[PDB]
Amino acid sequence: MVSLPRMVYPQPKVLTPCRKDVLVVTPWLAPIVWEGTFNIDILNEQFRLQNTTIGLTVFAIKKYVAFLKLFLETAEKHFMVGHRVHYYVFTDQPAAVPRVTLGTGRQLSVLEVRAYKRWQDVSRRMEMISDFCERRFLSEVDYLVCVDVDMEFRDHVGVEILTPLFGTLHPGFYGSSREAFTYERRPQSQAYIPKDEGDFYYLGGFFGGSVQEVQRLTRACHQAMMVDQANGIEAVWHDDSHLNKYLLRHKPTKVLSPEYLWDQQLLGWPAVLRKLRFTAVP
Repeated sequence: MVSLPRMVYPQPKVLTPCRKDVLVVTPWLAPIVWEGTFNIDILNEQFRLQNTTIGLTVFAIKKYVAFLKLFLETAEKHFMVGHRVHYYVFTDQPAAVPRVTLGTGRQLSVLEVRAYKRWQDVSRRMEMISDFCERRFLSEVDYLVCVDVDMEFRDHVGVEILTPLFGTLHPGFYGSSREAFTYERRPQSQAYIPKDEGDFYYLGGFFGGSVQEVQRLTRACHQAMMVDQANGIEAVWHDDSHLNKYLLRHKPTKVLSPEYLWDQQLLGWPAVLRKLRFTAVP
């Protein structure tokens, strides 16, 4: 890691917090990323000096192919602009992937997959990431970001998210007590979390990390789903139950605020959200 250049920016103020209305660091000292916590100029330099490549994965099966055009057009405007980006679009319909114009240093790969009926079959989602694609991802990108396709970017989503392992706060539960979280509560499931455990409720629509960490996570969740299946049990919220168990026991190195996964139709635009970056599409 070579030196940063001279840069002129406002001095950070030790006795003035950036945000006093929200928690900006976890008890395991991982930053919680809200608008006003970061200087993007500094972070962009740090990441550009490493020639960072970010992989973005989306599964668009059956009718979900319809969401690709807005998803990708808005990612071009808002997602890691200035950095190398590789989109990985997993789909049962290669021909229905729209031809979207990409900025320089950005590429898109279409990966054909079979469509499956049962939700357990559906989740090569945890499979696909680690198995057919593991070597390719290690060769092609530095970080992997895994998102839902029925979304659009509306504001900056950049290198402030990048870290070995990140999850995103469920926008419906960020103010909730742990008792209210919809974790898997049956002890017979591998995703089980009791009422007196839990940091946050993470939503599986936006997670990521280094390739290695994302692979570990996906390998672990896949194995846990397989064990539940053999025991005749399905976790209450499927992928997200297992994701929450994983991130309980392997703390993320950054947590993203609900700015990064929002639904404006369901939740409005509260004062605590200064920006709505990645949102559900009505």
